[PDB]
Amino acid sequence: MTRDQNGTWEMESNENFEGYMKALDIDFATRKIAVRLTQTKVIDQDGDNFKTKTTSTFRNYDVDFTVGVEFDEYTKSLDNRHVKALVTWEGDVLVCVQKGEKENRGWKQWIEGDKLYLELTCGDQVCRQVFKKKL
Ligand SMILES: CCCCC/C=C\C/C=C\CCCCCCCC(=O)OC(CO)CO
Repeated sequence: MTRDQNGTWEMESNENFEGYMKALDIDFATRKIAVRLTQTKVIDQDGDNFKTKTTSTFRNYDVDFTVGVEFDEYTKSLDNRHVKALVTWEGDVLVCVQKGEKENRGWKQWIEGDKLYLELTCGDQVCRQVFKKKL
């Protein structure tokens, strides 16, 4: 019973964000700034309805979805691609498949203890992020 991801979450680790960005074809100059940043994630969740904001000093990215309902996602100001996205529950893990021109693109997000874990995948690259809840 850990599906409730509501809150504001502050990044404490970001493993292989470089490789994930390179797999998305983010240019070197953009990666050079992006890899340095602490990200914050704000999740406003009402059951299966999610409104999410991921923020930093350099880029912000909002994505809203209902679990089980495919949607068009445009990764504006990130890699600027259009995908068909579907978020599902696997147990209490939120699983997103982003179908489009990059193979094996998606993410998984879940709560463990007082941490929010986010694993971002593109191709053969996995980025593992951990966030600590803000009080
Ligand atoms: C927004 C801050 C970025 C800081 C770096 C800036 C520029 C580097 C460009 C591209 C990298 C791709 C990043 C992908 C991040 C997706 C975040 C996402 O979709 O999370 C899901 C799960 O939480 C949303 O519900």
